[PDB]
Amino acid sequence: YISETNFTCPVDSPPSCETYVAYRAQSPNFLSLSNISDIFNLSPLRIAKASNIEAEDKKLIPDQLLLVPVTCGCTKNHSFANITYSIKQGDNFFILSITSYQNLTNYLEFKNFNPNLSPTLLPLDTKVSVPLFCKCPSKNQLNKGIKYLITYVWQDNDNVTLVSSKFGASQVEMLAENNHNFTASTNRSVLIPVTSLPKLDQP
Ligand SMILES: *[C@@H]1O[C@H](CO)[C@@H](O[C@@H]2O[C@H](CO)[C@@H](O[C@@H]3O[C@H](CO)[C@@H](O)[C@H](O[C@H]4O[C@H](CO)[C@@H](O)[C@H](O)[C@@H]4O)[C@@H]3O)[C@H](O)[C@H]2NC(C)=O)[C@H](O)[C@H]1NC(C)=O
Ligand SMILES: *[C@@H]1O[C@H](CO)[C@@H](O[C@@H]2O[C@H](CO)[C@@H](O[C@@H]3O[C@H](CO)[C@@H](O)[C@H](O)[C@@H]3O)[C@H](O)[C@H]2NC(C)=O)[C@H](O)[C@H]1NC(C)=O
Ligand SMILES: *[C@@H]1O[C@H](CO)[C@@H](O[C@@H]2O[C@H](CO)[C@@H](O)[C@H](O)[C@H]2NC(C)=O)[C@H](O)[C@H]1NC(C)=O
Ligand SMILES: *[C@@H]1O[C@H](CO)[C@@H](O[C@@H]2O[C@H](CO)[C@@H](O)[C@H](O)[C@H]2NC(C)=O)[C@H](O)[C@H]1NC(C)=O
Ligand SMILES: *[C@@H]1O[C@H](CO)[C@@H](O)[C@H](O)[C@H]1NC(C)=O
Ligand SMILES: *[C@@H]1O[C@H](CO)[C@@H](O)[C@H](O)[C@H]1NC(C)=O
Repeated sequence: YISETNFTCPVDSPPSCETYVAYRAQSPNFLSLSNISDIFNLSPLRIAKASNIEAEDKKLIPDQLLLVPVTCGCTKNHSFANITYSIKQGDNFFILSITSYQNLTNYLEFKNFNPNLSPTLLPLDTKVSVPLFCKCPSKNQLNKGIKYLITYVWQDNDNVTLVSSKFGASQVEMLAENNHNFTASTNRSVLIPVTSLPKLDQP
């Protein structure tokens, strides 16, 4: 569980909020909003309206950035988004972590979220609980403009200026929530504190 960002719950705030998760359209199997919505249990309209997308049915581009609505809850001082998912042929907790859910979750947390189920083999159409990293804003963050801490998987050769510009987030606010140089969080989930849902650049 190497990730230089603490997803621990808030002491100041409520323990159950509504926030967003940053998803990237993926190469073979995740180029439509309907396909991405199938693993988050919601309509592709909500994803389109959150990602600031005009055409809901418009095919997506690899590494196109989306925003997925999510309900963040606190479980054992740690906060996750409990998401139900039906097992398909060839699925396992590990592969789901690094492909379908693109490193917005751990195999370890995925496993601990389903302690009585098996990670490697599991029958078809059996439902599992995918835990996605998220966090509710501290009351000190709620005092200022901050209303969402958006979960974002730090990509390779990303930087603070680039990320904060896409989301319209304050860098100092961003680094206060993470407190690291982002030198060891590649393909790991970090937090973008925004004041409002950003208008993304879309084709
Ligand atoms: C989530 O984060 C994980 C890191 O924890 C990240 O894992 C990476 O996945 C890719 C793809 O599965 C791995 O890339 C492979 O690297 C090996 C050597 O390390 C290569 O041999 C592979 O080469 C090719 O193999 C095929 C031919 O046999 C080709 O047809 C194919 O196109 C491959 O290019 C391949 O490059 C990478 O090693 C891991 N890295 C780690 C540290 O595990 C994963 O990509 C992240 N997921 C997302 C969605 O971002
Ligand atoms: C959304 O996701 C689904 C599944 O995750 C994707 O379905 C896949 O679609 C391709 C073609 O688009 C299928 O390939 C086909 O294989 C059959 C043989 O089974 C062949 O006869 C066809 O000519 C074609 O090559 C693939 O099987 C299918 N996968 C599954 C599991 O059904 C779909 O493409 C995704 N769509 C988007 C927009 O991302
Ligand atoms: C994640 O959510 C699922 C439901 O969406 C939880 O499972 C349910 O738990 C209640 C509590 O008694 C049961 O009545 C339901 O039958 C369960 N549904 C199932 C198992 O599909 C699950 O407990 C949640 N996980 C965590 C870690 O909070
Ligand atoms: C983060 O994930 C990316 C894949 O999205 C990894 O990039 C791949 O790395 C392997 C090994 O060098 C190459 O064979 C692939 O061609 C790379 N994919 C590209 C360039 O699109 C990257 O290595 C991962 N980084 C970490 C730290 O895990
Ligand atoms: C969590 O906060 C503490 C306080 O310094 C420290 O362990 C670290 O900065 C954070 N954790 C990680 C994995 O960065
Ligand atoms: C973004 O930051 C990385 C280092 O984290 C750097 O290598 C890259 O050149 C930067 N890109 C831009 C456009 O400044």
